[PDB]
Order: sequence, then C-alpha cells, then structure tokens
Amino acid sequence: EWLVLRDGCMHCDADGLHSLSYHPALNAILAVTSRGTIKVIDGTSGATLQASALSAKPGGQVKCQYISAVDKVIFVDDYAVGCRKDLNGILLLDTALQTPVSKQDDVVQLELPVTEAQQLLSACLEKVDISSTEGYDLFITQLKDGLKNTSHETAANHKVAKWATVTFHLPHHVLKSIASAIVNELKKINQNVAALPVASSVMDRLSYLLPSARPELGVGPGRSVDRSLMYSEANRRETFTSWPHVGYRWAQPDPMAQAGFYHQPASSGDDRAMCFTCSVCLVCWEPTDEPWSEHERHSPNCPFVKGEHTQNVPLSVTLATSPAQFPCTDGTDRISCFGSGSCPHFLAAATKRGKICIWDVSKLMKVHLKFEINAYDPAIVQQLILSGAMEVSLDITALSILQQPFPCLLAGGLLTYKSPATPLVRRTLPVLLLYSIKESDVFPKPGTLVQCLRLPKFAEEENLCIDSITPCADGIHLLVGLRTCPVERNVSGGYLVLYKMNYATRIVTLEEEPIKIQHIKDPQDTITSLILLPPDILDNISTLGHLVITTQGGYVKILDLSNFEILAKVEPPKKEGTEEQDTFVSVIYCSGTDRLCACTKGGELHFLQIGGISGVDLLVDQPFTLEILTSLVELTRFETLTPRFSATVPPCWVETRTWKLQTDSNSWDEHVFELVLPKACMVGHVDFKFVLNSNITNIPQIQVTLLKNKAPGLLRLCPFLEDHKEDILCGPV
Ligand SMILES: [Zn+2]
Repeated sequence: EWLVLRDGCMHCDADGLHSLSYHPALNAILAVTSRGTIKVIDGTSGATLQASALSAKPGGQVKCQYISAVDKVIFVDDYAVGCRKDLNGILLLDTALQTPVSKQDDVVQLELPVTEAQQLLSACLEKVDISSTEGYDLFITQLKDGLKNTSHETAANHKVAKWATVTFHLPHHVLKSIASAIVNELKKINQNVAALPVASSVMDRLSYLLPSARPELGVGPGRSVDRSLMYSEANRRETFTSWPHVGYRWAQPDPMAQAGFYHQPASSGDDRAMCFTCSVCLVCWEPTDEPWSEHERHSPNCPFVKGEHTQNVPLSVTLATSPAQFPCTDGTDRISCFGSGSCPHFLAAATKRGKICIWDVSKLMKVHLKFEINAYDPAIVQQLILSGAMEVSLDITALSILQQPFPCLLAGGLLTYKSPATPLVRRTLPVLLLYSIKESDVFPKPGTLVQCLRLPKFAEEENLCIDSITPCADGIHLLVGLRTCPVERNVSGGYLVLYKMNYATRIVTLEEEPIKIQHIKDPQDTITSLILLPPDILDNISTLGHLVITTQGGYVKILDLSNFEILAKVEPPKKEGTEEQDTFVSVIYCSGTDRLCACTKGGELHFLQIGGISGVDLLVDQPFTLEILTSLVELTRFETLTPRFSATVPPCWVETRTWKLQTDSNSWDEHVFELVLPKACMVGHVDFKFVLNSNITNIPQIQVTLLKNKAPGLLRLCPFLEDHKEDILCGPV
C-alpha cells in the first residue's frame, strides 16, 4: 500500500472545473472552468495569476492541453484550435482562439503587456505627435484607461501585474495606420526608444491576423522587396527557401536570418543577403562566417550590433500572437477530438464528418496536411467482413501520432454499420487507423491507410469507444483507455489495452496481439482522465512508471503500468456546507509543488503529495586506502546541466543563459530572479557571472543572496531577506 499525503486545498472558482493543464516553465496551472474561462494560477505561493476568455464564441467547450516537448499550449473549442506559448514570462491568452478576420474594418482585440503599453504612452505623449492620424484619440483614451486600471494592481503583486494585459477593441485598419504612423514618426527623428519594436510587433501581429493584408513573397531576380513588409523575422527567414548553402555550418537560414538579413539574389544560385535596416552589400558567404560577427565587422553602425531598439519583430511575439486556424477552409465543421502522441511536434484536428487537418505548430503556424477520411476503405471493408447496399459511418474519438521512420497519425475510429440480425441493427466497432504524414521527397502516399488495427471482442460486445490514447514513457508501449459510448446488463467502466509498437518495417505500426488487457468491472470507476509519473521522482520485467487516473465518482487511482494493480487510492473530498462528493474530474502533475493537482466537482484544487539517520555504511570510518580516496575524488566532480532549465527575470532585463540590464528605476531597490530546475536532482552549485559598467570609479556595495523557494500552502539584513531568513540556503555575500 502506497501512502498519499493531503495537506489542504485551495479555492479557484465557484463555477466548477472540468479539465486541468499545467505549464512547467512558468509553474502555472491553467484550470479550465465549466463556463469556458481559463484561470491561470501560480504554483509557488497559491496566489492566482490571471483569468482569460480566449476571445472565443460564448458557450463553447474550451479544452486546454500542454506539450512540454515543444513547450506549447493547445486550446480546442467546437470551432477552431489555437496554439500559444510563453512571451516574456507571461501567456497571451486573451486572443488565443481569435478567429482571423476577412476585412480591414473588422474590430480586432489587441492584448498588450504593461511595459510595452507604458512605453507606447510615453512616446505618444512626449516624443511622437500623431494627432492627425485616424483613430488616435480612441487609442489614446483606451491606453490611458488600461494603464490607469493596471497601475493599481502593479504595486500589489508583480507577477499578477505582468500577467495583466490591456485589451484594445479597435478596428484593424485604424490600428495598422496608427502603428505605421508611430513607426514613421520614430524613424524620422532617429530616436531609438522601446516603443518602436513594440509598435512593429503590434503591426506585424495585426498583419498576421488578417490574411487579406498578406501579399505574396516576391523572391526573385530583378525585383526589389518591400522593406516595410520585411520588418517581420518570419518573412526574412522565409526568403531563404532557395538557399543553395543550407549544408554550411554557419550559413544556415535560421541562425543567419535572426540577425536581420533577407535573401535578395541577383540570379539563381547566389548567396546575396542584405540587411533590412542598414542594407549592407554582402556576397560570397563562407561556412565559417558567423552572422553576428559578420554583421559587426561589415556594419558596426547597425543598431542590431549595438543592441539598440529597432523596428525588428521577434519570432516569439508572432508565435505568441498567432491566430487560430480552422481545420477546414469552410470553417463550419465541429472538431470531434484532438491530442498528441510520441511525436507531438505536429498537431492533429479531426472533424465529425471525417476530415483531418494536421498543422506544424513546432514551426510557424501553417497548413501542413489536410485530407478527408473515407469510411469505405478496402482494409476497413475486409475488417468489417471479418467481424461478421452497405452503409458505414466512421467517427474519430481520439487522435495520436506515433513515431520511433517517418511519423504516422493514429486515429481511434468508431464504425457504425447496419447489419442483419442473426430488421437491420446498427452495430458499432472501434478500430485504429494509421495514416501517412510525411510527404514524398512503393512508399504509401499521404492520406492513405497504413494499418487497420482491429480491437478485441469485448470492445465490440460492449459497444465501447476509444476514449484516450497515450504513448507510455518508455516509447515502446502504448495505452488505450476505453469507455461506454452513449446511445443517441453489467455496466463497465472501460478497458485499459496496452499494445506493443512495431518497428520491423520503415513505417511505425502496431501489433495485433495486445500485450495487456485490464478490465474496469466497477461502473462507478469509469476513467475520465489519466497522467503518467516519471520514475525518477521515485528515485529521490522493468517497471513502466505509475499512472494516475480520475474516476466518475472522484476516486483518484494510482496504479503501476506493468500490471494495472491499485497501488494508491485517494477518496474524493466532501463539498463545503454539505456531505456531497466533490468528485475529481481532472488531474495533472505540478513539478513546483511536486504534487498531483486535481480539480474537484465544485471547482476546488487539491494537491496530493507522494512519498513519506543510522544503519548506513559511511565513507569516513574506513582506512585511507587508495581506492576509497579515488572514489571520493571521482564523486566530488561536477557536471553541466542539460537540457535548459527554467527561469524568469524582472522585465528590466532583456535578452547557460544571459541578459542585459536596461536603465529602469521602477524597481531599482530589489531584484528577484526565480529559477526552477527541470528535475529535482543533486544540486552541485550555481555560477553567477556579471559584467559591470565601464565607467565605474568606486567599488559598489551590492549583495546577491540565494534562497530556497518556499512551497505554497495547500549590520542588519534587508527586509525581504528578513522575511525569508529561516529558509535561507546561501550567502549573504
Ligand atoms: Zn545591418
């Protein structure tokens, strides 16, 4: 029996909670309410960060999911799918599911942070005179009221202030004209202020939200490009599609495009890349030519070399302000299911009519594949023949992508067909369909069937439907959780089918024989949501980790993935003011709290903790032999952390990680940087490198102190350190 500790609970909303999602970089829980709003809560102190409505249609069923492999958040409604990511430590969730407009006069929602809005207001009131521009008074008044509402919350909590964004409701063409006027007015005065890149990013986001204001990229000889259209980084890196030197080490499109260069070739096959700010003539590129060093040498007066603020638009701002594309061009079909698998770089979306669109959300948001599933495939036909005019209706209920060898799409389909009774009866059968993803550069064509896996007899007998598909942490096994499909005896709670992936051929396939079948004989224990726990947390036939599932009645079950035996049981809490069951609906894992965070029926959040000195052979009492001292010395070495950790800084610092400080006196007295490791392991040390001012004539009395971040509740030192003096772990130095 495994021990689970309960140390309290928190109240998020009184409207209830349905699904949960956790962002590991910002330690933020994105709880999904039953009314469609997304409530972002911090995971370090219990103080809620923000609330969002995603600018979607009212009454829509918002479903939010997170991917840590690509570090992107997917929001799926009944209409469209939106992709978001972190931007300067906050998530721009106000316009996450914004439908792209078709005309210039449509009112668009423009969400902006606090420092950007303050710089825009300071420029418009001090350095920029744009009173002749259309819509100037409305934008000025909206900026003023947004800043005057934000400044009250600014002095209370810094993280809630940074998460708070001002949403302007203005027409698209008016905002575009205002931003163009700001860019021109700041360009004619030759002043390098912070409002210029803000306005450039704003106008690039507005141009990206409207496909009608996106002219075609005219990359060709004898034709100049539009520099104002080339202010975006994505267009500059798109211009290198015909680059003949992709195989070069440093002359690659992605590292060389971010320096502010675009391909303007005079012929077909050359390497002429011009800057979009200083217009430096560069030819005969070399594989050893570092882009930053070449831009510094050939143009030291370029503001990118000095780091000054230009009209550049970073790709992170465009990705954080990307629109929500519909799975079809008609935009009227409703999405039945979504998800991600062992290759989550591509995002799949299937409609109820049988059309699947796959987007490359890992790269820039574009159309990657679009096809329609035909239910009358020969493999489906012969599987239905082996099961027993001809009418077949196929509906997808789960989506996954499996990869070890190009990736393939796994769709969990349900086939309903009229069969004679041995009057016609509509029988349902769940199957798995494999479709090709990667296009051709006799291999199968994309959009065609690869493997038609047939589920065993109990799925057809009980009319079960494929509820969830999840690849295991090993990468060699796959789990399918079923449930009773409602119709428009002994009721079962579903089945857990563990399959083995097949990599015998060049295409990712599965095996017909299931490697494990587990039954849920209790109808009350119907599986609603699942999560997988990494085994290294327990390190503080090989075992395949632990699986945490939520039931219909709210009983959280933690089971070993090898045999699906009930190891840990968590009863649902009781509602306040009564004896009703506050049944758990969804569960996620919070790394910052190191706890299972589960949402209740009443909207509460509960954190469950997993896990709970003599008799050791020490390394001291032994005699001083050579091997023991050698093992002690080999123990005391240090290694570099890989991959990248997580960290956030105050916005006065702009960007193994480095930053540059800007002269801001709003919070000059204190600076708090937060660090979250990707995994709790053996802490060696932290290296803190600094470069000071060149005009320093006196030794500064400035101290840096490391502190253990406190877990949230479920000569005299500085007062902030006095507040956390007991839990200190380094310094003062
Ligand atoms: Zn330049």
